[PDB]
Amino acid sequence: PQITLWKRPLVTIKIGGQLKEALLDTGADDTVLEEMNLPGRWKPKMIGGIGGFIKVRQYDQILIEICGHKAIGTVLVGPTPVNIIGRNLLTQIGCTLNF
Amino acid sequence: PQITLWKRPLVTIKIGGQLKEALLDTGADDTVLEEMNLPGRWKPKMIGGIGGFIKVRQYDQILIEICGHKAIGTVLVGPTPVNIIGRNLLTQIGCTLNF
Ligand SMILES: CCC(CC)CN(C[C@@H](O)[C@H](Cc1cc(F)cc(F)c1)NC(=O)O[C@H]1CO[C@H]2OCC[C@H]21)S(=O)(=O)c1ccc([C@H](C)O)cc1
Repeated sequence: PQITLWKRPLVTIKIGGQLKEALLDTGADDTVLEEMNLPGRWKPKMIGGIGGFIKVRQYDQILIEICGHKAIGTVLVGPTPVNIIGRNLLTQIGCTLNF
Repeated sequence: PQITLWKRPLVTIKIGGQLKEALLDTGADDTVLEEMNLPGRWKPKMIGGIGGFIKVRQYDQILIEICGHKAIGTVLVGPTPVNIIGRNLLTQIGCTLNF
């Protein structure tokens, strides 16, 4: 689908057997999700934004269905205000910007 | 133009007679730029993202030529790590997400 930007580009995702809403964020290099249990091992990581830095758990090879499009990649879980789908996953579903 | 997301969607912008590179950020509702000298009056405002909040200077009806497309709107000026073109201006140049 084509999405206009007059409202927040939120989409439904299926991850870890849970349904959530996430923001397709072209300004984010990485996918960051609010707290959950992504099954398997992780490695501590620190990520930064406009306001400073937050501590997240880095989970690799996580399956995520973004509006029915399947993708596996690194997913960081931590105190983000909002779920954000980053460019690591957006490339996999073939998402593009169009003026 | 159509832009794939395998790299950061960086574009050149012209603002206040200054040439800069900015990030097409669908996750940003408003435009926020690193410190610069933008002519006119301003009003303090606080905006938040990952890691917390920053205090920015709000400017209204500012002209910006983004990748050859002109747009007028509010631009927030403050300690952002990266220049970001938000949805307030992305809609004027006709930007859409397509996957
Ligand atoms: C969840 C945050 C999101 C929603 C709550 C809001 N943000 C948008 C998002 O696109 C940022 C862009 C970004 C890119 C960057 F290189 C440096 C930055 F500081 C910010 N990306 C981000 O934080 O990404 C994280 C994960 O990926 C990594 O790479 C990059 C940083 C790391 S915002 O910029 O705070 C923002 C902008 C405008 C407004 C106006 C006033 O409405 C409000 C808030």
